[PDB]
Amino acid sequence: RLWSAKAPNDFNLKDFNVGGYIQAVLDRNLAENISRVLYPNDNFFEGKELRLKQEYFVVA
Amino acid sequence: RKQISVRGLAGVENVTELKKNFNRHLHFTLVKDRNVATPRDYYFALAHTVRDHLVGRWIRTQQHYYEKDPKRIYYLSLEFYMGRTLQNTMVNLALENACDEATYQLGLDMEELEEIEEDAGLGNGGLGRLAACFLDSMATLGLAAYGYGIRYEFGIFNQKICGGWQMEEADDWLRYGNPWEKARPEFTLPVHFYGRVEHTSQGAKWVDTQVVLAMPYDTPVPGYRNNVVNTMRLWSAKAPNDFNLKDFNVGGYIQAVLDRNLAENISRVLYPNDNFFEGKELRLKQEYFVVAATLQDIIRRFKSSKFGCRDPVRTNFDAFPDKVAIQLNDTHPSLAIPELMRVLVDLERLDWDKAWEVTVKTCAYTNHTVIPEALERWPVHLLETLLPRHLQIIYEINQRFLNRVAAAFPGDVDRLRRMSLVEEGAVKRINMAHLCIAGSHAVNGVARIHSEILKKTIFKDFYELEPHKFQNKTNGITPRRWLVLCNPGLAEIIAERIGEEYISDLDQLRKLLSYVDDEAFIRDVAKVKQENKLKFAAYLEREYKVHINPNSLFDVQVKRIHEYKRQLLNCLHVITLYNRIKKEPNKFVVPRTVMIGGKAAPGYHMAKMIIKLITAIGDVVNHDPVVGDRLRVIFLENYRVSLAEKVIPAADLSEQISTAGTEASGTGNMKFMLNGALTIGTMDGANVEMAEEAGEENFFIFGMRVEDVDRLDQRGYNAQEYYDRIPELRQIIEQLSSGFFSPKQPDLFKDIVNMLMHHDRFKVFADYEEYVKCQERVSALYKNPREWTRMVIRNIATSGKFSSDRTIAQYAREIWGVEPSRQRLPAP
Amino acid sequence: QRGYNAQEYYDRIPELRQIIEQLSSGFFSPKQPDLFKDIVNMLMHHDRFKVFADYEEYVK
Ligand SMILES: *Cc1c(COP(=O)(O)O)cnc(C)c1O
Repeated sequence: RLWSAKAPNDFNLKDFNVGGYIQAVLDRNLAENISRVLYPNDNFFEGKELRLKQEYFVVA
Repeated sequence: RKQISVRGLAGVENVTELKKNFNRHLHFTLVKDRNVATPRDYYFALAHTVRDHLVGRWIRTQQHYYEKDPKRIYYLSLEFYMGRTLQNTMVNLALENACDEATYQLGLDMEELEEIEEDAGLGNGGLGRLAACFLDSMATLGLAAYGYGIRYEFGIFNQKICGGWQMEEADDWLRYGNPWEKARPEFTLPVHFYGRVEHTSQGAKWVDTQVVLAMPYDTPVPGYRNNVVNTMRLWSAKAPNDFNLKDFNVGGYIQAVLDRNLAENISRVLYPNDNFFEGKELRLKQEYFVVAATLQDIIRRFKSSKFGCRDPVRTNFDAFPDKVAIQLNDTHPSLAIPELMRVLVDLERLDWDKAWEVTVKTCAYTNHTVIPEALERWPVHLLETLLPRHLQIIYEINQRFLNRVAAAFPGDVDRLRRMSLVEEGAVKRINMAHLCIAGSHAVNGVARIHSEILKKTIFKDFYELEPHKFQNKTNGITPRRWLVLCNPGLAEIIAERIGEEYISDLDQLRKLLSYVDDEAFIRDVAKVKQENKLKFAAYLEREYKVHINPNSLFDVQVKRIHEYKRQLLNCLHVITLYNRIKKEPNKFVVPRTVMIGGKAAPGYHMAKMIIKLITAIGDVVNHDPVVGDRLRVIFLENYRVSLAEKVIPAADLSEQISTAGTEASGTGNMKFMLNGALTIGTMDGANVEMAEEAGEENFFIFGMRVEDVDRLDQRGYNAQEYYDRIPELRQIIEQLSSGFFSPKQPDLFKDIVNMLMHHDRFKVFADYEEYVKCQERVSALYKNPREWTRMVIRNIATSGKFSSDRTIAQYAREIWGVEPSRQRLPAP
Repeated sequence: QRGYNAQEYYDRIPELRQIIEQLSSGFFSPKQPDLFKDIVNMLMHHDRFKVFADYEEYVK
């Protein structure tokens, strides 16, 4: 059983944050890309906040 | 190789094999079991066990259209209001009773499972309902048609009422997969946005564009027991997914996130017309997208259904009008006309005047406005950035068209500034309506008084310069969805007298006229209307709640909540009946259940103040102890195709009250008629033809007619001058603004009292006496059940002019130039 | 309290008749005649601020 990330697609009115603003065009994207790219260890270029986001994703 | 064959699969139409084919899918397709399954599971499972039977014939039809290479008719539209597919697919293929018996011996309930399907989140109202009606007749008339449109991931919002106020939830009707579609990745296509026009010596080119991928999704559409099942190719945008380096551009900024969200939400949302908030780049972005991934799939088809062979002129488009017809439902495909011209002149290379007769012979436009401002108009600056080659084209079309125009009316110059494609002025714009007519051969309106008012005012100077174009095809309804599956009890007795024949050509229903006086027929029509009403009382408590009294006159108005459709008139007479019942209590009122339904439109403030006026009226009248069941006002929630399949069969009177001369036709109109209800209406839209088929004497017409709407305008309507005559109007207005209907916010409905009183763009108050007059005539005759039912019999035996099979045959024959057959065609 | 009907003055005053006239006819704009149709329909029909009512006593 494998997990793929999906962002809540509520973005044009949920929580009533929007209309006014989409910084959140990025929640759906650095989220959709927690599962796009593999990121293999003992290397990589800099202990990226994306990998800590993939591993606690797989776990939760 | 030849043993790879459809021939073999599926055995007998046996509950027997159907129970068995239902167990495979539950386990092998769903990978579910008995113990872990949901009703949603068993629906998906049944909906795959219909589907095997469904797709085998779609294989066979389309391959039968390869070999017999017919002309193809592409019904092109931004909105397919498709509704629900399990029962209509079971009844268009004969399965209902085998599936019914199957699931029943399998321990389950079908009417139950059927209810777990959710309306294909894919259209918004009129324009699209019609598409999905035209789509089913287009099948059933043997026609070679294709529906082409945008697959909307989340349709057009949901209506939830809270606080009395409308609230809009999102519909992610794609949330558990939609069984009916077969996602087609293999046939994706680039649509090119933005870019530059560089003129090579051999031609011009549209260089340096943004590309968006147009992936196809394919849904079958079966006809009524004839075996053609046609295609509905629907498109979803997908940005190119190379996002870290590709173009040797990034490692720097990612702005690039935005194509994968501004291409991505080209198919993520309906933007429904004659409104919206601002003629955004996104809607022009979407018109071109459904159009461009389609003229492309069109031509591609054209070159390959045995067509290197049906040449005989360098695969020429000489035989393209022969073998293709493109119908432009409203000015929403407006660009397939110049996208046709870019694709023939540049990419192939036909000369600019041989690529033209091909275009203008290959297209037709269906019009649906009557008040002109409403017509489409994109600012040219927009068109320049976004579709630059196309604005190159619409301009030379304009240069030629205005020169044909003077090749005909010399000296007139002032006509040229009216028949151009450009509206100079405030900010320069390209009036898509002219483009459509110019680029076409046939220009049909959708009702006789409508197709005439086009002809004579709106599109007048075109009428003059070319008569042959302008057609009509009044609007129509399909008897299979709107009689055989929504009202099988009314369906049943019409067949119990005159056999099923009618289903397939609705003029046989005129035979029903003769049983007007067979006393048994009459008790049967009302046995049925009592049956349908008492399922609705029931749904109206079980799944949402009130205390509907079965025996009341079911007053229903299901409209888009706009100001010109008048539910305010309708609210004023309920506040009026509420006052008589409260002034003198012991008097006989025929009790009514008034049910208004329809979605508002976000950002329409007035439309939202009305939905609240109605629910507020609802807490007073439905709670006040004097009034009993004598009245209830019910606001109907999240009105949509399956709800209407529920309400319309239980309606006794339906409120067609739009200001005379505002509507091209009305299709709900026809559903209520075929379904046993008196109509109460202004003379307008499609009322006129339904009055002339049924006879005025059976229709509850009233109010201002076009003539005297015009005339009130010349003297100038002053709502206070009617308010001044009529006491009860003052009684009810003064309750609105006294805060009678909103106890804790007094000045609340002030929004509506002022608008009514001084700024009424639509003459609510004018038609107030006459409206409550016809209504008393309605209440009066419902007191006489052999005669209400005797009227209903006249009104419904008269439905034939209103099946979409008629409308479509006149399309098929007079425009799409093909004769619509109705031959069974074979299958395994 | 009386409902300002604008077309009313329209009909006494021959001048005013004659100047709403010229505007929408297309007098004051022959390349775009229709143009001040807006203003016409504002004045003859939806005028909140009562232009035609203060005309004559102003002209005068
Ligand atoms: C048929 C139908 C329409 C048509 O409404 P009109 O009264 O013709 O404008 C729209 N919505 C639903 C749900 C329908 O069933």
